[PDB]
Amino acid sequence: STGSATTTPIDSLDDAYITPVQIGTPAQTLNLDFDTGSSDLWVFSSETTASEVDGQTIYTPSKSTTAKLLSGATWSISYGDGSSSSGDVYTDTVSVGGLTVTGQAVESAKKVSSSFTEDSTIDGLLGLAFSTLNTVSPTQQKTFFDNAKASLDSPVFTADLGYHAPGTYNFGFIDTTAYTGSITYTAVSTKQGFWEWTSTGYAVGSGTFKSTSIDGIADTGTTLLYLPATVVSAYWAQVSGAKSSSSVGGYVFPCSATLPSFTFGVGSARIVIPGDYIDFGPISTGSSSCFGGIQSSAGIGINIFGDVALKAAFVVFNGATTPTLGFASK
Repeated sequence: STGSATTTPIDSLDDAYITPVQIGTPAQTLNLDFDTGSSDLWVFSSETTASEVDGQTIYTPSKSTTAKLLSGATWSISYGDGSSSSGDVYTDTVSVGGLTVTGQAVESAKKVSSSFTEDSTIDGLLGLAFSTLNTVSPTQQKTFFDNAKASLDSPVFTADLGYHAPGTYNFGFIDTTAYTGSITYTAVSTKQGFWEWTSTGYAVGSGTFKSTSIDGIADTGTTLLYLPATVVSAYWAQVSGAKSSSSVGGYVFPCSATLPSFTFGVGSARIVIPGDYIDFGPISTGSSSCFGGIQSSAGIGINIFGDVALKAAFVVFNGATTPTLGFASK
């Protein structure tokens, strides 16, 4: 089997991407944030504290003939940005882009933090990291991908995120029309439960490539590119007037600037992030200070190849017995 679904930016900045997902019988379609940095499929629901729902579409298990309470199971998750959610668990039929999994754990939120409430466009998350990170207790649950894997034509999914435009998540096949040149594959460590890999270096604009190992995670659920302070300082030093602002929470730059590109290495291959992808616009409405899309990972504890990086590539998440990651230009 295979699946193919379009993923759409939630706003004009590509802050996140939503993908329609069918849950239950008859189908209830919710728009979920596919997150390769976590491993829980959770939804706003009829059980979510009413004051914490503001415009989201909810899953109502009592209206699904295939929903079953997973008795005694609870979940609770905290994300890198400080947001969180928790609740109980149902199993139900879940379909993405025509690919159906029966018996998928659907984690129903009883509580969500303010950032979730305030984002009316995101109805929940669909985790695509390794199932070892799944938070369901006392019986850990599998991700949608892990449940689907055996049925897939090939044990892979691909992320093809757009810049200010829709893109695609495919399951079970590699669309050879969706990228240019060849795909370069690189080793993955699953030791921390992430799609963790080592970039071979970077360049700023038209500058020389610096060969240096940068361990990080491919994370579709993180907006920006978070890299070591040395690398980030080298990038922003090429933008007149750019500075790190403790008050704002990272590097800012004059909105009148033209940003240089940023290149990262994948083996001997190179992925180029155009400068425009690094512009996250005014820090507040009407400001002439703009927020940068490359930020320091210092104090996160891990480097994160988030959407800024991933949307410059066609990315293969190869879930074979020995997982790997592939990157192609597009």
